[PDB]
Amino acid sequence: ATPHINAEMGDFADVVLMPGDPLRAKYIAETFLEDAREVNNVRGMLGFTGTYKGRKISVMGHGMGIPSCSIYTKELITDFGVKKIIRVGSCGAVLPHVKLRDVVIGMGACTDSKVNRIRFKDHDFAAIADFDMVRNAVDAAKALGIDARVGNLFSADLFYSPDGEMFDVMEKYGILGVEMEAAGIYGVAAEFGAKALTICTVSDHIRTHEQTTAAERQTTFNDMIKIALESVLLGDK
Amino acid sequence: ATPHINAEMGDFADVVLMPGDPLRAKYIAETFLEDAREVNNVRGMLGFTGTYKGRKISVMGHGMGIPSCSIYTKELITDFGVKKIIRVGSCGAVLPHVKLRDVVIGMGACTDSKVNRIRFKDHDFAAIADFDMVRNAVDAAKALGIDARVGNLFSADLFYSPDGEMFDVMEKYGILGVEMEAAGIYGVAAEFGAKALTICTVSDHIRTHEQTTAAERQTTFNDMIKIALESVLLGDK
Amino acid sequence: ATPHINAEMGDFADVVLMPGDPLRAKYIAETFLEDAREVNNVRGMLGFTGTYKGRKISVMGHGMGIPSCSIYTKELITDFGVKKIIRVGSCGAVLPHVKLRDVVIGMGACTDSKVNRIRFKDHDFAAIADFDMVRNAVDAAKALGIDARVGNLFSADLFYSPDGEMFDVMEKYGILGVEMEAAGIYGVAAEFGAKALTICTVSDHIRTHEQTTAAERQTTFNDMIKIALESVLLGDK
Amino acid sequence: ATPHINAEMGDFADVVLMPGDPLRAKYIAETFLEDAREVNNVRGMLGFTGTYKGRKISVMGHGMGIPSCSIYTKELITDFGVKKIIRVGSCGAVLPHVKLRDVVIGMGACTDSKVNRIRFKDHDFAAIADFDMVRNAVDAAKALGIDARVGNLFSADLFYSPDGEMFDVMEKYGILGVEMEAAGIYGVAAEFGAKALTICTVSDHIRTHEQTTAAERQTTFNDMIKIALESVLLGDK
Amino acid sequence: ATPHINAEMGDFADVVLMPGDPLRAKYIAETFLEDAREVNNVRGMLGFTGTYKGRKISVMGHGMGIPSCSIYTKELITDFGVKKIIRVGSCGAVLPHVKLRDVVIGMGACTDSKVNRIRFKDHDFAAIADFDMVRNAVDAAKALGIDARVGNLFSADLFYSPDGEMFDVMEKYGILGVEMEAAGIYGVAAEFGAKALTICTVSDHIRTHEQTTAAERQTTFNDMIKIALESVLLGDK
Amino acid sequence: ATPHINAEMGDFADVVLMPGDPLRAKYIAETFLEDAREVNNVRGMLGFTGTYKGRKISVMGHGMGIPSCSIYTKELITDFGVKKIIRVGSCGAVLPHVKLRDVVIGMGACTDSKVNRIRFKDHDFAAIADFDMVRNAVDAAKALGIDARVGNLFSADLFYSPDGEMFDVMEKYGILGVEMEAAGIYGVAAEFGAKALTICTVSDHIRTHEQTTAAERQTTFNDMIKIALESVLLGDK
Repeated sequence: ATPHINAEMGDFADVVLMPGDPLRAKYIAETFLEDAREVNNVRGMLGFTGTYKGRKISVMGHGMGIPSCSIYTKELITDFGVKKIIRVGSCGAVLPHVKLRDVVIGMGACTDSKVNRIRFKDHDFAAIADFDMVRNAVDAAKALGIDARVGNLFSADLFYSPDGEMFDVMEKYGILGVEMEAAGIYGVAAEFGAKALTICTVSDHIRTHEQTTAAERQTTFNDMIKIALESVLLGDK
Repeated sequence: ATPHINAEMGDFADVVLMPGDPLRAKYIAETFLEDAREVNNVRGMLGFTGTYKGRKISVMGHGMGIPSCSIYTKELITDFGVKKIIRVGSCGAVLPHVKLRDVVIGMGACTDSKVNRIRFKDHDFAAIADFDMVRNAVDAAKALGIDARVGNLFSADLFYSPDGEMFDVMEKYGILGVEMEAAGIYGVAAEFGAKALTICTVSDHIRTHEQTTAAERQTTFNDMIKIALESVLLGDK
Repeated sequence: ATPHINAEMGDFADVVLMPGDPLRAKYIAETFLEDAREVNNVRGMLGFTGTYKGRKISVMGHGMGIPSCSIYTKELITDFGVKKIIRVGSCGAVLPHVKLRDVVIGMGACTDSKVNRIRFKDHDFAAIADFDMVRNAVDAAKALGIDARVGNLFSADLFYSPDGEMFDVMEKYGILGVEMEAAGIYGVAAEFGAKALTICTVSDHIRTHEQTTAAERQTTFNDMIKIALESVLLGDK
Repeated sequence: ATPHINAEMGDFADVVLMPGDPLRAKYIAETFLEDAREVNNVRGMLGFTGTYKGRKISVMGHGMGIPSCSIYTKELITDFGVKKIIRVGSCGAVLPHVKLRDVVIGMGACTDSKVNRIRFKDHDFAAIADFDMVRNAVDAAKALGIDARVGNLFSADLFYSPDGEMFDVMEKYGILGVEMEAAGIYGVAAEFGAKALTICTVSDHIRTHEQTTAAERQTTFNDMIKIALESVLLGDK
Repeated sequence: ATPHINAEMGDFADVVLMPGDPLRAKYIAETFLEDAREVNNVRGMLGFTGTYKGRKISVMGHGMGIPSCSIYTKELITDFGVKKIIRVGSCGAVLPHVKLRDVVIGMGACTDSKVNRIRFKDHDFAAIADFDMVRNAVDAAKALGIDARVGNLFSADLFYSPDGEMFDVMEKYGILGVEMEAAGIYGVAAEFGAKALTICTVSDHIRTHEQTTAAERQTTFNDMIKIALESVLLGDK
Repeated sequence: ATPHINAEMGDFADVVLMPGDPLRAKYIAETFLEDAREVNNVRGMLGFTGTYKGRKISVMGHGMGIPSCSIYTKELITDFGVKKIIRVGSCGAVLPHVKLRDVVIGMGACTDSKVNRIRFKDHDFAAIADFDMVRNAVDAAKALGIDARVGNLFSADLFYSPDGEMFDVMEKYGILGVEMEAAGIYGVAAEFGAKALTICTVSDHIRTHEQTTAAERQTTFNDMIKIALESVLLGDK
């Protein structure tokens, strides 16, 4: 066991899907995985392990923010033999052409966190996903008839930022989605020699706003999970 | 409602106790509060409101890390009229004389987060608690026969820090406990004009280690909550 | 003797009150201390030792700015056995409700100095007073019928700032007074294992021109000194 | 003409390959392009335009370092209608398993330059390549039977670093090659709304002395150029 | 009058020599100036105006540290018509071949203060003296047969630095003397539109800790003053 | 030979003049030097050695930007016995009273590069020229009846800066010319133990954008070269 995961080596698959919302883990397990078994409950961060088309997959929420997801992803990698982490979540958009419910794949993640500067002697660490994982997700999306955008996310420490002007800067430099985890997950992946990818669906436009329905949201969430799961199978080849 | 709290103005008391572990909220409500009612369930962050010796109190977990607790504390203050937040949690000790199960009260909180530099034009914001809340907790502890230490916490972004030498620096400068939230809560309190306090019990010594029992841990957790609750009553005068 | 203090161990009390102006230290000794003798005059930085209600007390100027006061406080602590420093100064106010002549107690001090980043591995050190000293000062003020606000000071390196915009930021985050020393003294206290407190009277407002009389201002200054001295007597018990 | 390029719109193709050495751009044009004409010689920074398998292509040196290449890439993009830049260079390796002659594709580039912090409000901009360009290069390499590693470069400001310790850090975080330009070019591409990719061949190792033959090294260099050129043809489709 | 100087336009010469110690300003006035009158004593910061060889000259202490001297130099420049400031101070040496009592002229000044970053948008401002003044001092020293080195000073915020290793870096980069003011005075001169020079005498050795006689101190102190005063006369021609 | 210069000890004079443009080095060799021989052409970075009035002199381009010139100056110093580097460059003016074709001498150089912070433990290193060299250039200019201003340059990493407002700050602080090298050359001179000076001719105005004739360019270019060359002769005496 580790400080935040009451489990033993072997309880997790070598691939873990991670939503921020812990309630989604059980949903994913019941909706997409066969023969799922409970493998963690510490702090209510429920974790499950089962199979998707015969392939062992685990799912466990990561909580909000870089510090939270950094804890879970580190423990998974160092103590549970996890090789790949796929964060599946939502993001806010700043680009006019990026629309609600679009699927965005973070090949890179900008951040205003200090965690990577702490790792990288106060220089600029480019927080990046594993390239094959990115391409697997793009290909899996295309096979499902979904076109996904690939580029930079911005991983914010403050959901409520006092710096209103930063959204304009994000937009100028082509940021596709704003969330709060990717750069931290990518940093941990590099630190401990594993691979990661963050996929998000656009839940908000920080410009236009203009909302959606619960059924549309569930459909889109399901699409994202299908993409993530099918992408793993392509990665296995 | 707010993005992370499905409730309305009035559903929360003007004082909120916040553990990191969401499972503790329900425990606190059932163990210490009368007539408790459920007021939030979004993302499983259960929130309750009831009374302690007639005084309205709410309890809701804040999740791990500065970004997570910054979201909840902000929403509580700006949308739910919350005036005081008391984080109640655990910390790791670096000072030899600070012992397992000691109660520590963070009058200040150091941090390696960038969130306060972002707020404060890249200068040093001293992240501090409300003084009366600190003194109320000290006095409430003394009335319960518990001596509490008052000083600086260190609010870490990385539970698993690559900088081993930082613990020595923390120790040199008198840091009483290491946790992951106080500086962020204090920053939000200052940003939105409210008051906050972080109280922690020492769960680990990052030096000696040397563990405890489950019964001892529960007793100590109960002591901390009693301190927090009684401290509120002193604050009311 | 030390490089900036021509005195020997025993010449100072274990508590030293410190105004910025050495002429003001002579004022304090003459006005409040019995049997006061000058114990330093190097660089004109007058220091005195005498008694207050039978208690040995010293008072000595610290000069203007963090680097100046850091020299004197360090030397007192490491070479003259000084355990407590109480800065007694003036500050400017930025908050509408903070008025000329208010007494402000710096439980914390923000700063644009780099000195604490230098001490603390480029992270945020919360420069704090000693809690018991703060409480003693609050209680002494109450006994004298004086209101005292407890919160953050801002210790500035530049009395004449190019960044007028920083005053709006201090106001936003609730800074009670602007001065030039507290964060430096609190950093020295932490570094060398002593205790400190800064008390100021508001001598100026950013907006402004409320003004008072010389007699009233000098009365309030004296009240600050009485609070400081009486706080020592409470600590002793 | 621009301040550093004496040419007119149309003189360049919409894709430009860029080695650091202008003598190497002449080499590439002579070796791989048909009907190549020199289109720039300002400051000796030779640029050429010709065809590869009937496709219009340009090649031009970028000089050494982020500031030099930032000038040329900006001017090409804003004044010569250039849509894609492919840097073709050499890099040093720090990872044991990365060998002399390996082909490295910089999906991201780390850096100790301040240029992106200047662009991005002092936060972390993940300097990334264009994903489709990365995929085109990976696919072209595969068609040529060449292995290509995709990951982070480190773009250094100082070829002769005082900080020997930074190489251990790059190695720890998995950097595939050290060069001097990629992060700068990726920053320009993002700023001015174009697309870029850096491909390097490993010319040196930190440890070391594996060595090869001139013929083999030059063969691998040519393979990098073929990968670059063929990647364009794949993008066109 | 200004907030720290009780005097009026005309009371100061257009050139002011400034040691850190007000008592030294007094010594300089008594020893070198004719018809010297005291023009300030606010905060004990003695200032005098007299003549040297018929030339009107002032001398006034500036206290210790960048924040202190920044106050006095600013006020002199903006409110007393002062055109040139010549700091005449002491410094500690780090270079083995720099000896006690050596005269050093700071054409530039390094610093660990944040003040110039605050002025210069967090970039590197090279804090430099006025060239004509440097040259005047060099020539005067030559006419007096006094040796003088020209180069970089380092202006420290912490006389008692916790970073002993930085002295190795100063030594590496050829720093001639460590003092606490020059870089701030140079930044004020630039901000407020005047001219400045810092001359120091090596009063201690940071490595050897070695010693001097009372007689030696102020005959060399005298050499520094003579250089400063004669340099003004050259500048006048 | 070194990695960027194919030559041997003795091929270069102990003084090297360096423009950014290799073609200008060629022009200088042909115009000012007798018996000039080409000693390098690696990367097209032409270098020549000849005599000026019997004095052995070299001239070689250093390319654009701090990283480029840092490579060449280092190699010359460590492997070719070069004692003095004189940059002879162009710059853009920000001050209204600085005119096209004005000659500026950088006694200091500000910068937005991180290179000196990397050298100087993230403090402010004042990047300064050798004083004797500055004085030699001033005197030579006077003997030639050529006006020359002495002061700060600013060495930019981005010729195309996204921060237009910084030019207001440079203007405020009296920056004489904006170029891209001086601060890096000065940092190399200090690191590797040689001497350096940057002289520039104002080739454009950053505000007016105004214009010059071909004839005007290189007669003033010529004035700069004459100053540099004659300054060496003075230094030799």
